[PDB]
Amino acid sequence: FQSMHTIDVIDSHTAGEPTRVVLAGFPDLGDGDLAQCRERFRSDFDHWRSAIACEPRGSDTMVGALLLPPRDPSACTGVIFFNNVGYLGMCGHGTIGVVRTLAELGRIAPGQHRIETPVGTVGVALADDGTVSIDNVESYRHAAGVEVDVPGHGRVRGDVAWGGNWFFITEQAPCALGLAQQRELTAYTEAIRLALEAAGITGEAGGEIDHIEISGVAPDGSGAARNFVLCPGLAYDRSPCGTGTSAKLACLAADGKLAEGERWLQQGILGSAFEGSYRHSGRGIAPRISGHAFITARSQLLIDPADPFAWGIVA
Amino acid sequence: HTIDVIDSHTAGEPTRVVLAGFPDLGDGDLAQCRERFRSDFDHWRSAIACEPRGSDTMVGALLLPPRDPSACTGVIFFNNVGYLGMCGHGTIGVVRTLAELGRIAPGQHRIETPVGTVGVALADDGTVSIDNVESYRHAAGVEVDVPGHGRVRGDVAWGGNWFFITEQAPCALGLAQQRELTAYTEAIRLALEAAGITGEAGGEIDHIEISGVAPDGSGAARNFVLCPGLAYDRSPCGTGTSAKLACLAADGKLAEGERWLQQGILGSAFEGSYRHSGRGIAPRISGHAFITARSQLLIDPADPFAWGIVA
Ligand SMILES: [Cl-]
Repeated sequence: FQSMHTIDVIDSHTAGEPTRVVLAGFPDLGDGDLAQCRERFRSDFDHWRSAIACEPRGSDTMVGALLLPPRDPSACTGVIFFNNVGYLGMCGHGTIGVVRTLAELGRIAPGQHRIETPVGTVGVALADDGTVSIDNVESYRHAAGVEVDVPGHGRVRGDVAWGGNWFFITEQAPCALGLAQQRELTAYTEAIRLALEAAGITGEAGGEIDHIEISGVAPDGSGAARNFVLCPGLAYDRSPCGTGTSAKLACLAADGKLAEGERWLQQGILGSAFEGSYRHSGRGIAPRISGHAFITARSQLLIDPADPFAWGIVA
Repeated sequence: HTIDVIDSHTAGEPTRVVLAGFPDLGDGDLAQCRERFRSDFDHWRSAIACEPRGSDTMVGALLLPPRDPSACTGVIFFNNVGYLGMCGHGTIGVVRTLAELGRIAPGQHRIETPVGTVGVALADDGTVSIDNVESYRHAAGVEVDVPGHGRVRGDVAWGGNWFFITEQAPCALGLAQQRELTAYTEAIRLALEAAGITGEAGGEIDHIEISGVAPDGSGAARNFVLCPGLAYDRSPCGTGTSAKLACLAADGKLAEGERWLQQGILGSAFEGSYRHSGRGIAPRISGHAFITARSQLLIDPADPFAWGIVA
């Protein structure tokens, strides 16, 4: 491989959900702020996003994390997150991945740090055992006990809540919450999403409810909390979902079922788990989400100019 | 644990070739080695081919010394559910990987699998040709009622896997239509099962092929293939293209030696041809692979998914 563009990346996952941290070989995006860099990326280097995050090198679940020098001097790195369709702002699981990646590279040590994104700087903490805690945006419940009739299923009740995204959170599912049921769970949650849209059920100020969360239990009779989360691309979250867990904490807090400072353990569909807690803040809560990430590969992505899909498979 | 791998794709369908770091499987025949991999080292299959490192589309290709001294390598192919025998797109990937590593040069070569040695040829321009197993049509004009689409007619054919092959498509054959095409072909599969329609000896028909045309008005042949785990093949599908050649042959639509150009859902293409063989045909399939990454897989003992995510 001498004929090929090389991109150095470290892959990890955060409770099952993958992050690809880009270390070297990426074109320079200029000396503007991170949002200016994100727009330069979008306008002039979009083929690089697809090369890294779309098939065949990436997938529908992959988030890329491009490291850049921080412009906020209180931050240990800047980052731009992206995926197989476009560019993100903040990304919880990806931030946990970035933190653990930097730690494994020897670039940061345990303690408090900050991560700068195009839409602001996120506070994080790295524990001696590698646990990463992140501060989620303020979360709250917009409506409780909303009912929608779901074709092929029946009446479904849930809460509408903001965790940094809009969620409909229901306790009802037509099967066990396990990986073996993902296709059925995906179809069911997609039907809920469509039914909500058709019924005109939205978040505040007409916000589209584009995340669906089933808040149930692990199917081992333990009664442990487990969720399933359908993300906007019709892909399920392999992790317990930071924003979705934060939205759940907001509902627990509003119902008086979880106290300030009290720990909440949330499994996701794979049985991996996040820890959540909150402090009361305004009309809602300030959530703190803790999770683990593990490095899965160190790679040189190789881009062969003769490859018809050199820059990724794109419809 | 560190595992050295080279990732490639063949017409869009990925292969992960394992070069170093994999446990020794012992000195028996390759089929014994595969059985030892299955019984004693199955966590390594999932670590390499399941999420988070792998995917529903990923085939792993473990290189090991051949027992056939005329072969340039032995290989065991596997995926996120189990073990394979032969693998067309994977073999194209292995050949191009060996070539890019400088271990073989253009010309004829042989690749030993647990179920036989496969003859291959690497052209100067990088095209790899492989011999597919004998292929034949089992049943012509099989038909199922598919909710929402009425009656769907097709052939049941063997290309190394069982295929139902229909010319009936519900929409254009493009990547933008993959969800719709997946739903349609899944419904076909379920209807065949419900009806008790099988291949020879009750063989489950677990691959569904739409044989149609490109949506760009070119008239070019293009397919969509649903694989057993309900993922579509990103490539034109070697065994599925071979099964198509067998039907063309049986209907006298393709002559021995005549080239057949087959696009898959992404518009990438394989070339097929055949010569007659017993009740069927001996197909030859050609395509291209490109290297996409060189990687060290890293397995952290503390990682709950160290050895992959498994149902
Ligand atoms: Cl409002």
